[PDB]
Order: sequence, then structure tokens, then C-alpha cells
Amino acid sequence: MVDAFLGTWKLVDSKNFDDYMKSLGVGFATRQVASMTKPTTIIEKNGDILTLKTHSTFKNTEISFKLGVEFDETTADDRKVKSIVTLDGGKLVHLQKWDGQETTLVRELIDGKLILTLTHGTAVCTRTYEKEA
Ligand SMILES: CCCCCCCCC(=O)O
Ligand SMILES: CCCCCCCCC(=O)O
Repeated sequence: MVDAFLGTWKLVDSKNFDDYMKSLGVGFATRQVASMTKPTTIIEKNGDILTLKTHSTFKNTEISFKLGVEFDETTADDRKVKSIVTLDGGKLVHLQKWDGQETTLVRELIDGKLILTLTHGTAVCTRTYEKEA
């Protein structure tokens, strides 16, 4: 039920990403570079398995997961977390848990754009991605 999320997406707007990174303890030099990076996110499916790639000039990540099945993840900032991704209200909700901490990465399609909302602590970042042909 994931299908309009699938494809290649490019970052076209970012709000409060520094706040989000700082909440997670990312160092200032990394936050500089990340504030000027525009990743490409690729979301593909094969049966029940999704693969989500995030590519940039700085750092790259890739995860594969089944919806609703927990997986181990090592994040771009090197947190070792327990993750689960589900559909909720048509949104792709990714929850990461580590050391009793929790962050959510929520993706929603609005007017054909993919809106990624990142929440940790009180920090709320909104990143907008537009689809590549
Ligand atoms: C500081 C942790 C950053 C983790 C990944 C954030 C993802 C951002 C993105 O995909 O646009
Ligand atoms: C996977 C590309 C993400 C680029 C921006 C965020 C990097 C954050 C970090 O390294 O701590």
C-alpha cells in the first residue's frame, strides 16, 4: 500500500534540520555540511521488502525492511537503533528506539511532494522532496 512513495526523490526545502541534528548530539562541523547537502532518496519495493537509499556528497545510507517488522539500523549519525516502519493514515512512519530515546521519521505525500517530518525531543524538522522522472 506504499506505492505512490516509490521512486527517486530530491531534497528541495528544509526547515529546522539543524535543531533536529543538534537534539541528536550531532557535532557542529557535521551539522554545517549537512545544512548544505541535498540528498537523493530512493524508495523501492520487491514484494514485501522495501529498500530506502539516501545518497549525498557527504554520507550515504541504505536500509531494507519488511512493514511492521522490527529491524536493526545504524543511522547516518552512527546511532545503533531498533527500527520499525509502518503505514499510518497513509503516512510512512519510521520509529527508531535506542537507550530509551525515540525519534520518528514520518513521510506524507502532499500535492505530489514527499514531506519528511523528523521529530526528536522537542525538535521538529520538515524536509520536502520532489520526485525525479
Ligand atoms: C542526525 C540524524 C540524521 C539522520 C537522518 C536524517 C535524514 C534526513 C533525510 O533523509 O533528508
Ligand atoms: C545520508 C545522507 C544524510 C546527509 C545529512 C545528515 C547527516 C547527519 C550526520 O552525519 O550526522
